[PDB]
Amino acid sequence: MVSKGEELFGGIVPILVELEGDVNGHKFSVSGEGEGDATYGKLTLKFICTTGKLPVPWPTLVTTLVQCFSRYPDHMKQHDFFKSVMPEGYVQERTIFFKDDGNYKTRAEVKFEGDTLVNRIELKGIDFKEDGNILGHKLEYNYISHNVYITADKQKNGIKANFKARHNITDGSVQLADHYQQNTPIGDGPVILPDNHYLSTQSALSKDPNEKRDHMVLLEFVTAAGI
Repeated sequence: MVSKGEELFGGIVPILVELEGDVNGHKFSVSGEGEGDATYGKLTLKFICTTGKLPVPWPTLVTTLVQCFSRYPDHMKQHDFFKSVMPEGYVQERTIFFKDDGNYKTRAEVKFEGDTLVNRIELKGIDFKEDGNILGHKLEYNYISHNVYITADKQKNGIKANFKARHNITDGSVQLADHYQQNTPIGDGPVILPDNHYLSTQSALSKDPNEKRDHMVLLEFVTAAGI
């Protein structure tokens, strides 16, 4: 049995991302486009800040800005919550705690609109230091790579995740971003609660040399593991 959910990701899927943000009263909007190929765990996206200069560093937004594109090994396909709820989708909520600084709280809906997988996000950041690493733009524009630890959340018919992102600071130090995540189904269909496992996640950040807007180009690979 391959499910409707799984079948929607058998080929290359167009992706749209729309984010509305407010961090310490700094409002901004981001739009993203590209495509995902779940067979290889592969995302290719370009994001634009449509309101001018982004007021936080681009690497702090990467995790917020579609885990339905992760590659689940065949022997782990019954543990893929993300595709099991498609096309109706899931709500994804996080709190992201920046060590010795503020926090993001995010709420997103991830679902199909026609053939296109959409991620609509609102982000609220509070308690940031004005000349801290985030509002002061002291984070390097590089890669990001860690494991995303997933566990079932039977009680809410969905899942939880936790992970630590460690952002390099321009002085050589590290800015920890401690993530707490919950995902729940939008619709009322079958409940696929996974065994404990993780997503091995990597992303390469780059710039389009022809682009004059504040922007980020992202190449991402994610593979499920641990079982």
